[PDB]
Amino acid sequence: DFYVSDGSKFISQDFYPKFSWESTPEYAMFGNGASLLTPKEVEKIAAKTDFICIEKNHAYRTLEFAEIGAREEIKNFKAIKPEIKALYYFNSAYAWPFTSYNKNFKKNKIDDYPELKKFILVDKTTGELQHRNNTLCFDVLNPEFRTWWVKTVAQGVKDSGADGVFIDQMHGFVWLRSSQKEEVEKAMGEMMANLKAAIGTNKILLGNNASSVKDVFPAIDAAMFEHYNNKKLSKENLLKEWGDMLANAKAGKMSIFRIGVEAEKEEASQTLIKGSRGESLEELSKERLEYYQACFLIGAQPYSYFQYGWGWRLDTGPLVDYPELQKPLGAPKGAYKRLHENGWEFTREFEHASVWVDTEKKEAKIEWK
Repeated sequence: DFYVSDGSKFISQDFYPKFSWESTPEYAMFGNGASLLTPKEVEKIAAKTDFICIEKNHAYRTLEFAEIGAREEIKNFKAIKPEIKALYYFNSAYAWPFTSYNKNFKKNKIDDYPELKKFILVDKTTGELQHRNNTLCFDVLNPEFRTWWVKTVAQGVKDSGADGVFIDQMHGFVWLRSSQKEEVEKAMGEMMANLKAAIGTNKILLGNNASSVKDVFPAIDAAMFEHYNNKKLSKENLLKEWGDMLANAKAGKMSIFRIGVEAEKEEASQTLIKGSRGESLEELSKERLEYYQACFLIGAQPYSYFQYGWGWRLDTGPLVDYPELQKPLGAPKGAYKRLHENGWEFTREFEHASVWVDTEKKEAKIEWK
């Protein structure tokens, strides 16, 4: 059903990804800086999802540039599953130097490209470029950067053949110029609208954490809830996000409800390193799947999708067998119910499942029919 949880109907556009309530709708987003996906790995992802996104550095160590890695996976996935949608990635804020477009944003090259260096925020006290681990910061207030950036994102979508682009970061480093908050907010909304215009009319623009970003919302076809800290996972914020998923639905937009269990900062993953940390995170994702699956299902709308794992890499979720995500679900039988008044237990029913979740005590049961 295209029915929204308030009885209104969803009106998809022709260029949206495939959607069905047959099992839990899934979005996969991943990269491996080391290499491209093997034959069998493309098959595993493709049988899991009709809607995927290639990450910021994919295969750039072996194909030189991340948009080439993207291009390889668009080709590979479209070959086996023609109806799949594959999104490119680009950050509006951090000048990650993994594409050809951003290759000069490093300490060794940037002084050789003064025209690109003027796009970056400078520390006023030292006169040095601001950075985070030597990754530089775009300045959305600079109109010349915004023009470059839109043209640059369009280039990467066109070269990779992707069906759209995931745009990461909405904040424009407002904390570095908080007196100019309203200007930054407006400038980022203007960037995103100009990008939507420059992109082909069949391209999906996904704004990360943009569902409530007032100036960016009108530009995007899709938004992600990234759940990157415990505040985003709080019982109060989840309640709000189910409301935001409804509003996204009513506006004709797609929602990605993303959970990575590394954001829990659980105690089991305390002082662990390398593969031992990955083993613990995998085992936590398995133990937590029913809870987080239930959290998505309480707010799920048409053209909303679930992404699960413990990171952003090929090896942190996309290749993991979560059999509950393959169980028959069916169309929701209306909107979730708040069990109580003031309590944090919520239920909802689907054709082939019953869902209960307690977002205070962090418990769930999905009864499969």
